[PDB]
Amino acid sequence: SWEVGCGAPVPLVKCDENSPYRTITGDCNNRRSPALGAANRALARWLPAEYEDGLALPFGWTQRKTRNGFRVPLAREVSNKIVGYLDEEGVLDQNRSLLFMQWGQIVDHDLDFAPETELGSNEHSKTQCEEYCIQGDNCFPIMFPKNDPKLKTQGKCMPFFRAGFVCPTPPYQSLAREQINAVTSFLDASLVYGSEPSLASRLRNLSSPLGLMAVNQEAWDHGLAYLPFNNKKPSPCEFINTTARVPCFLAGDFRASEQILLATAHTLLLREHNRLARELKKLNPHWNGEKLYQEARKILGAFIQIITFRDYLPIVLGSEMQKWIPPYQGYNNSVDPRISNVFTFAFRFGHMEVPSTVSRLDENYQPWGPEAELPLHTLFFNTWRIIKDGGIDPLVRGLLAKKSKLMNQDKMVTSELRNKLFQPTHKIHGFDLAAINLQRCRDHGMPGYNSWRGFCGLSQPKTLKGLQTVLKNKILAKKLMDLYKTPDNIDIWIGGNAEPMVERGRVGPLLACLLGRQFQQIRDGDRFWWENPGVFTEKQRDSLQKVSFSRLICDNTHITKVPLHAFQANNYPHDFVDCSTVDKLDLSPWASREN
Ligand code: HEM
Ligand SMILES: *[C@@H]1O[C@H](CO)[C@@H](O[C@@H]2O[C@H](CO)[C@@H](O[C@H]3O[C@H](CO)[C@@H](O)[C@H](O)[C@@H]3O)[C@H](O)[C@H]2NC(C)=O)[C@H](O)[C@H]1NC(C)=O
Ligand SMILES: *[C@@H]1O[C@H](CO)[C@@H](O[C@@H]2O[C@H](CO)[C@@H](O[C@H]3O[C@H](CO)[C@@H](O)[C@H](O)[C@@H]3O)[C@H](O)[C@H]2NC(C)=O)[C@H](O)[C@H]1NC(C)=O
Ligand SMILES: *[C@@H]1O[C@H](CO)[C@@H](O[C@@H]2O[C@H](CO)[C@@H](O)[C@H](O)[C@H]2NC(C)=O)[C@H](O)[C@H]1NC(C)=O
Ligand SMILES: *[C@@H]1O[C@H](CO)[C@@H](O[C@@H]2O[C@H](CO)[C@@H](O)[C@H](O)[C@H]2NC(C)=O)[C@H](O)[C@H]1NC(C)=O
Ligand SMILES: N=NC(=O)c1ccncc1
Ligand SMILES: [Ca+2]
Repeated sequence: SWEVGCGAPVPLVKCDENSPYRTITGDCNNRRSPALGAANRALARWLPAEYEDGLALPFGWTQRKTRNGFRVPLAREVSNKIVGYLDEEGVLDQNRSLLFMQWGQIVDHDLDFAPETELGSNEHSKTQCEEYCIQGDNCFPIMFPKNDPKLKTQGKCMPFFRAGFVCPTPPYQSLAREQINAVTSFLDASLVYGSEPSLASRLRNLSSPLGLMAVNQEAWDHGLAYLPFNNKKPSPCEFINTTARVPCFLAGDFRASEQILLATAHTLLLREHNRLARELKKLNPHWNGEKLYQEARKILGAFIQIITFRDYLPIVLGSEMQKWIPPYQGYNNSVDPRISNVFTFAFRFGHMEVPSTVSRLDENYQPWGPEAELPLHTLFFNTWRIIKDGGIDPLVRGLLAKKSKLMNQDKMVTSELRNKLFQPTHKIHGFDLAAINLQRCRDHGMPGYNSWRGFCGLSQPKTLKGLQTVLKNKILAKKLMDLYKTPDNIDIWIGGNAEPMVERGRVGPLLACLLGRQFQQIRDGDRFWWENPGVFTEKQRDSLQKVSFSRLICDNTHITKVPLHAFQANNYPHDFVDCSTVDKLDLSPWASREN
């Protein structure tokens, strides 16, 4: 115990220390310990991993081996019995726009990514797993329980591959298994710019010396830009409609095209960067290209952090916000800014907020066309609807005018995700996000629910009666007990999300604690936190608290009526105001004079 050694995946760089800009890999943020918070390093472990063989074999891997005496139940069985429901009526969040959910997915994607293992392009293991479901090495399939309707239709399992791990990737040995975070821990807009110098460069337009991001050349959205198309074939975006042949978008983060709405938001940010850059060029004619890139980049980062901490978190945590995130006192170099392995599962509460359908609205916020409301599942890796069916304006209005889904103990995840999820790799619209989340909890060797309740100083129920009290639900507590036999065994993903919500928030006591700590840490340990004295100027900071997502919309679409508070539920037209009634980000404080 104490390694500090093991680390084949660098890639290492030299630190400048007087550079006023963040590296792209996240390196050099912390001067004493320069790799803290960098992309491609192990996720942090707040608690010792809990694997079946104590090292890397996940629970449920070996049939004959129990966990605390009992067999862990199949991911899908838990999915079938606890997580799914049929009635979408009455399910929407009365005070959260659809944007509430989509911002979460953006933030989370800026902070973490544990990609799956490769070791296979020109591979049969990709197929010895999909076709016959043989568990082995990195294939760790999700078996269907008896009486599951996907048996008669899909096969005997859903292919699933274990997450990538530090040092090698290969067979391997030694210490406990640690998963990789392929992105930077700092809230630094890494999802727009990339986390590798390799990708960050491809993304840029180095033809023009104006510091812009490369835009699409085959198509436009009323003279406005779109993200470039990705080079790679086979592309999944052209697969869902072999006819329209539209590839996925190339963006800072690889998951950008996962669903039409996420792609949309990515477009807004790409656009704000370029707009920000042509404006800086206008007041500092003399600045060079990189100067424009970095400074534009720097602003957008500050923007993502403000919206997130000022607008978003307080309605996620509710009354529990001040208790985990006291006000900012300044940079603290003794804080571990690394994303913990558990945070990547607690932040998945967002999955219970995804509604079953997506809408496009017209200028008066009316159904745009005859097939205006689409089932969420026709939108996974759907790029052609944007390019070939209206642009993003119709979708952005839907973001502002529709509601998020409200987590609900009797109605957790929509069937659009629990039964019809499309994986970029396989061919069917038949995966189960819920089962995958659970299978991945085990892949990552996460401690049980009660381990996490103790961590947060919350009571730990040992009995049915005990758990009814904490969940405030007899039916749920029961279902759960029958499957897991002991609360010690409840997987944290479902454990945390089953708890009733906190006052004015959207997650419970356990999740609030986990989320709260993480964010406190990425703020306090981020040398480039926007409020950190010296990072920006007093006059610059003053201009930055006037940013709002509403404005972002005005400056980058042709939408003219927007809500003043985009995250709460807004009705058209009473709640919407004209874009000219809205605080603009004044860039005058970024002007630079010679003598
Ligand atoms: C329609 C919207 C969404 C889709 C289709 C979707 C789908 C997925 C899929 C397929 C995974 C990978 C699961 C695995 O292999 O472990 C994933 C991961 C994840 N989702 Fe989403 N998701 C959506 C929305 C959201 C939202 C709103 C949030 C949070 C507010 C969220 C948080 C996460 C997080 C934190 C992960 C783990 C990231 C990592 O690997 O580090 N997701 N999602
Ligand atoms: C729907 O959600 C809204 C936000 O979740 C909620 O209103 C929010 O309540 C907060 C309480 O802190 C208010 O914040 C500001 O309140 C005073 C003025 O009363 C200001 O001087 C302070 O700056 C303080 O930050 C807001 O009025 C509001 N949040 C925002 C900015 O939108 C609604 O009440 C919810 N709807 C219902 C009826 O449940
Ligand atoms: C695959 O992508 C196709 C488009 O890329 C899509 O079809 C398109 O959408 C409809 C067909 O249902 C047509 O749109 C409208 O065209 C005129 C108005 O401009 C109307 O007269 C038509 O009635 C229709 O409403 C497009 O012409 C059509 N585009 C093409 C080239 O076919 C397919 O539906 C997609 N298929 C799948 C499986 O999603
Ligand atoms: C990189 O930047 C250059 C220069 O701004 C872009 O060239 C412009 O392209 C737009 C859109 O096609 C046209 O209005 C002009 O023909 C060009 N203007 C200038 C200033 O030359 C180029 O399209 C960008 N390339 C990428 C991949 O984004
Ligand atoms: C920076 O963060 C550290 C660690 O998070 C804080 O250190 C605490 O110091 C107190 C003494 O005041 C000790 O009792 C604790 O052991 C430390 N807490 C923890 C959880 O590590 C410290 O509060 C911060 N530094 C400053 C001065 O702001
Ligand atoms: N269907 N898969 C994805 O690529 C993905 C999309 C969003 N978040 C994580 C993974
Ligand atoms: Ca980041």
